[PDB]
Amino acid sequence: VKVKSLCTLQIPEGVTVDVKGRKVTVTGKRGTLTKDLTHLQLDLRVDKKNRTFTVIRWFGSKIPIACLNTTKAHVQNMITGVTKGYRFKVRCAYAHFPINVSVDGQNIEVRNFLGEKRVRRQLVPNTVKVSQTDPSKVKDEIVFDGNDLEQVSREAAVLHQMCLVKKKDIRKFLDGIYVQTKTNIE
RNA sequence: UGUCGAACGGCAAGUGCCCCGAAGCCAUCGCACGGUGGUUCUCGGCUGAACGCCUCUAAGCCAGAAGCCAAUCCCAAGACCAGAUGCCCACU
Ligand SMILES: [K+]
Ligand SMILES: [K+]
Ligand SMILES: [Mg+2]
Ligand SMILES: [Mg+2]
Ligand SMILES: [Mg+2]
Ligand SMILES: [Mg+2]
Ligand SMILES: [Mg+2]
Ligand SMILES: [Mg+2]
Ligand SMILES: [Mg+2]
Ligand code: NA
Repeated sequence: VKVKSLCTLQIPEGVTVDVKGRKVTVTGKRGTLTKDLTHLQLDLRVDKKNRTFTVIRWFGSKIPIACLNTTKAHVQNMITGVTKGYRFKVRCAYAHFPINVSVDGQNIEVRNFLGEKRVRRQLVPNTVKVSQTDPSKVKDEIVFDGNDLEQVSREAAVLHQMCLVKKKDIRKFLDGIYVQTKTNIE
């Protein structure tokens, strides 16, 4: 067992990170995020004067140590979520039947996927903003916006997995909704 | 057919026999009704290290089968209900 293993992260000026009982609260501009990490059993420290976040595993083998970088990635993702945000742009790809997508409030409706009469409905949580790009700029583009990377990516994946092609050769029937670009709001 | 003399009324033939026949029982041979949510499988994914890259997995999440569990349905306190009540009596 390695006696001490640690990971370090620089904290920007406009964000504050608070740690208490393995519960991380990252609060910059544009909002605040909270991550429950009570399942990890690590030692989390924040030096506010030096703007550093440190996670330490004491007497760890490979399995406990591998969670150090995972915690660092999660805290980093929260930081860029509260500073710049997350924006996912997904595209509707079709061969013959156009994919008609309607976005009203927090509800997405997909019709005419491969000519099916069934309507595919999805309810986006209020923490993720959904919008449709005007067709003149980009054709068949849905944009998901939020501060939580996991919430934003889950919403895009949920939409993508709704329009799966069944009982067909997927190498030839490439119709679906795929996320094209992943960027930041600011 | 026999029989009380005939007619009437019947009666015998272990319901004489034939037709129709209510009530009741009864036929997918007739008619009525047969519903709601979760936990997971397999699998597909998200985030993501180990291993600066990568990766559904290692810690975390999402979606998810006629399986499984509960609701609904049937019996139901030896499941000993200090559940709620109506009248007496007992205690007071
Ligand atoms: K006879
Ligand atoms: K008859
Ligand atoms: Mg076929
Ligand atoms: Mg007779
Ligand atoms: Mg005689
Ligand atoms: Mg019957
Ligand atoms: Mg999986
Ligand atoms: Mg099931
Ligand atoms: Mg009872
Ligand atoms: Na990945």
